[PDB]
Amino acid sequence: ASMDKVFAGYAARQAILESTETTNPFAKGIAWVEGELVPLAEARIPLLDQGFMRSDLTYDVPSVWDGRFFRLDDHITRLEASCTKLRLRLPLPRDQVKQILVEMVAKSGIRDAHVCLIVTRGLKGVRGTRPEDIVNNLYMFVQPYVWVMEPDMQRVGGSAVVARTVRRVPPGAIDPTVKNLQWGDLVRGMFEAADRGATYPFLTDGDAHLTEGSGFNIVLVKDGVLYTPDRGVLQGVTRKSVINAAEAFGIEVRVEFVPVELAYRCDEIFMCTTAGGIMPITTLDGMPVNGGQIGPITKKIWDGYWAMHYDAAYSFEIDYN
Amino acid sequence: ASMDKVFAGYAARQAILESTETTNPFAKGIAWVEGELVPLAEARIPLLDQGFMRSDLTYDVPSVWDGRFFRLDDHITRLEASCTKLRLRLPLPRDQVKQILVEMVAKSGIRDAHVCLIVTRGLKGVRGTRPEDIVNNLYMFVQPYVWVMEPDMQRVGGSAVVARTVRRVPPGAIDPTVKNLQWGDLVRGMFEAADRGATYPFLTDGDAHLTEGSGFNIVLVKDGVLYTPDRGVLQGVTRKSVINAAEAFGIEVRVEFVPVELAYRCDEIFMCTTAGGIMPITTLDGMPVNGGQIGPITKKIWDGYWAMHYDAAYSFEIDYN
Repeated sequence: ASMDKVFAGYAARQAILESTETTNPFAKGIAWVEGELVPLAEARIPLLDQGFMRSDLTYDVPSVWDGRFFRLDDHITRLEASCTKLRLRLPLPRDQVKQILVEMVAKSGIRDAHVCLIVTRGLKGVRGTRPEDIVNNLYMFVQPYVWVMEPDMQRVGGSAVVARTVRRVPPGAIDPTVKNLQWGDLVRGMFEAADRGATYPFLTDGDAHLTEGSGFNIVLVKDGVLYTPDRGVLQGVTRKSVINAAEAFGIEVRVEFVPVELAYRCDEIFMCTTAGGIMPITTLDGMPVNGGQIGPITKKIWDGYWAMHYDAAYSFEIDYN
Repeated sequence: ASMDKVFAGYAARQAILESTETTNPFAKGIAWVEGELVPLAEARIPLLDQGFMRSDLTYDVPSVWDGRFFRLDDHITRLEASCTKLRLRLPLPRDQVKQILVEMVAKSGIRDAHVCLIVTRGLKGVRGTRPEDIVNNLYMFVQPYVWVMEPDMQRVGGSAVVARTVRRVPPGAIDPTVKNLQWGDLVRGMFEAADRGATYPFLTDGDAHLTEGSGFNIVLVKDGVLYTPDRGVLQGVTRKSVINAAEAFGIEVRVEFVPVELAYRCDEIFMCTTAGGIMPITTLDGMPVNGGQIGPITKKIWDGYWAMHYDAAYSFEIDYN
């Protein structure tokens, strides 16, 4: 139903944005460093920031679609929860943060965007420093919307592998409910998928069950029911939205341990993430997924997810003036 | 034997270094960014460097002691091996890198230094980018020598706990032989140690065997034999030096699986790392280690390690001009 209109609207807005790149220095993105706004490519951070020297940070990425922020409060709440888990504190009041983000989006002119917030430990690390001398740092940026699966590929589905050379970092080492930039396993998964002639890695928990991939959650569909891992993964806002849509449609969702074998016996597969939305998978380990076409439940969820971007309960319009 | 002389020499050189800070802007450290040398506190990197945005990097840290580089070639070789494991290439030829590092140390005037080299994926990530479009980035810096255990604590020994709230990232998720800045588990360990009234965390593999801690390897001594984990840890150059010293002294070193129980029954414990050297642990989980005094084999290894800093087989003198 909705792919043609959603993608044609994006293409039209994107053509306007691209036409402005020689006159609007923020059309390729804008960043906030130390209270100053700069073109994204020009943004620089201290080499000794502990977000670099120990990846001692969390981040979150709400999005803007067609000039409407999508579930912004959910993302800021998750960022605050991640900060609490790491003993960080968002460095400005949350209402001020939201005001800055809206200002940045409006100044950029970007209708479709990813809006990244990063909170780091600061210039002084946990080791040795008296806890009262720790001052956490905040970096924020707006960039043109990033696609983990491009629109043309979403029309046919992508190719995934269950990774065999790497598995997901377990929660008792690094908590995956804290969105983080320690991607060592996820980068290994991306290289493995490419080495195997595929694009997307699905990582196991190291114990014969599925977790997530390189920046996305995994959903399996079998006999009219959605299955998605509970433990070992980020609790995605896209996944939350999939659950809202499934509930509205009367489709059961099981958020539980998902055995690896189910990926080989299921009727449909899709990935979900803010950077791309609902991303069908139609080849797994080199084999068609149940015939190789995008499935009917995936299509219903796809349309429902994008409709939520216009529902006032999940989105709001930004004033670009 | 050697602690007084080693630490008095360092204290004397530190007083000289501090006296140069008002006339040498590099005396507090110097960094190399994009071929330019800048005072360390002023060094900045692009916000979108994938070393920041995905911790997609490796690093290595040779040191200078009393104006002598210690095992520099071993560290550059390990950096190149880590780069190979991550599909990264050191940006400059290794002989040019060494010449730059010596130049930077000389300009700083620092005689006791840590010298950090970082190789990142660059401005374009693994995902999506044509492999030929990837250009890796190099950052280097010299800083005054950093102590994981300060000199006066090395005199009496430190307190450790076997961590119970976190375990080490396993090798099939992130390879710990690649020195890396993805410290999520190690930072959790440091907070746990502090919460439990100790200074250092020892992390298990979760499977009842010891690995390493927050920036150091772990050595247990029992009945005249040293034991240190093989799998799950960085193959430290300090640990290598401990092995060289032990072999010279006729002390057996077993690099093998070390059950957690051995830490509670052993005669001595020490940590080892380039940022501090040989670091005795005299309480574990609140209990004195075999009486709570620094042990005789620890002291022999301590003295042997520092002697190797003046042996031409392991070191060379920098010309500071």
